[PDB]
Amino acid sequence: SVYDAAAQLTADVKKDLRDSWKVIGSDKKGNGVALMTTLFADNQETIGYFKRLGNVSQGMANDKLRGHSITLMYALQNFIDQLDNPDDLVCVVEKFAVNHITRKISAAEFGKFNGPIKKVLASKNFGDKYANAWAKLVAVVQAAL
Amino acid sequence: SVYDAAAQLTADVKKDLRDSWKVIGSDKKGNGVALMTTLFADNQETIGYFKRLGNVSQGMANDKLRGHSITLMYALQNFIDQLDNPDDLVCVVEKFAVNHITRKISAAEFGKFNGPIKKVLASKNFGDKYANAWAKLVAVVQAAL
Ligand code: HEM
Ligand code: HEM
Repeated sequence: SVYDAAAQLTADVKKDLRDSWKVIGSDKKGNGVALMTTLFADNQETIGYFKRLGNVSQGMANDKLRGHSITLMYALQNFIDQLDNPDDLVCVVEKFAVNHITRKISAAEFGKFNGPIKKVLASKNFGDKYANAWAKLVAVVQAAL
Repeated sequence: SVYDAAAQLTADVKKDLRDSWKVIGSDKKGNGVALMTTLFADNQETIGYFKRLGNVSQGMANDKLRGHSITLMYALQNFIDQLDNPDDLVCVVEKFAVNHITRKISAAEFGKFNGPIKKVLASKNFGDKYANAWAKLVAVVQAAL
């Protein structure tokens, strides 16, 4: 149930999500690229999925990777904005899952994003409290896969 | 060239885009669905493209349509935010284009979106000048199709 998953987004969790996003979402180009490069560095087994992006080791200088990273940050923007209404959050999460599902991506695959998110957050001085909050959001996407 | 197209986005055009977006982009759910509904109302032949969404006449009540409409607005948000750096605008546009090219959406068909945009702008008191500004942004995407 994706609804039961969304219900775990309590007042405090939502507050921490916003407070952290106020900072990481301000530099979508930079932090988006950071998230992606960290993903490829900690989980080399995932690179195969982004073959179209060329050499992802170039990072910021890779136009395709940059385009992807910025856009990815807008999916996160989308979720944060829907936190006030669980009904809308679920429909966007599910809309979002469709493309990943067709790519044969599984829930176990998505769980690998918690590491990168946690590391980026820490580089911006956001501790475990925030990493946990973001894991709850990711869990919502997982329940939809 | 997508770059050449981006040149049409002069200072005055960019200003008209931001100003109007501050309004239409502030109610993504409501304005997103209005855009889609208008498209289906004026271009019935496009309904077949969205079979996944189901019965699109259900409007706001169609969760699938709502999720898509809200997400559609974040792509536009992405474009607006990259206006001052064509290098970034270009890579997000090309990235965005990928999925629409696979669906066989031609440049001419993409242009069918100028009608809905013009009408939603009008409904919020933004005239011809703003519509023409938005048609230029659309032209940038058409340059990638
Ligand atoms: C919070 C986690 C994630 C977010 C917010 C996210 C976001 C996005 C967005 C917005 C797109 C572009 C639209 C689309 O085609 O769907 C996308 C594309 C893609 N995603 Fe994800 N994604 C996430 C996790 C993953 C994971 C875990 C994988 C891999 C196992 C994955 C694989 C892909 C691939 C291969 C593409 C297409 C890349 C391209 O060809 O340009 N995503 N993702
Ligand atoms: C300003 C114009 C448009 C924008 C910004 C836009 C935006 C989007 C976005 C963001 C998605 C979902 C995310 C993704 O695919 O990665 C999407 C999906 C799609 N778009 Fe567009 N689009 C536009 C015009 C059109 C037009 C003119 C057509 C065809 C008449 C079209 C056909 C589709 C189709 C078939 C899908 C898949 C829908 C689904 O099954 O969920 N789009 N579009």
